Amino acid sequence: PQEELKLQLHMTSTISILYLASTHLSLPVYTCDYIKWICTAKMPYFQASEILPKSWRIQLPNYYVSILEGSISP
DNA sequence: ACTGCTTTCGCATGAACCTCCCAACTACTTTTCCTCACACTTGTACTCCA
Repeated sequence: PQEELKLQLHMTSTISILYLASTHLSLPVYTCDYIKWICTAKMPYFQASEILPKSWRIQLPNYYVSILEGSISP
């Protein structure tokens, strides 16, 4: 319900839904072949809030823009 | 009586204040997000004691 929805999205989600598309396609890429392509600054997991939108940034509140960049690693 | 004691007055034109706020960079909060390992049971393992 839109009344107090509290949607559960994190940067751990956008890798997890990117891992499941790899096993339905039956790919040899894994979470060792994801954490080696994100912590080596290859696909934009880290620092995503700050450089990606460039026009949609400013009206987003402070705790929401905190979650969308690559804050920690999982 | 007479002084001091006033009072108008001027060659013609050109022109020649102060407190509070918005500063600047510090620091110490806000605005709700995500991420989970913790309490008592219960079921299942391999002992038991009569």
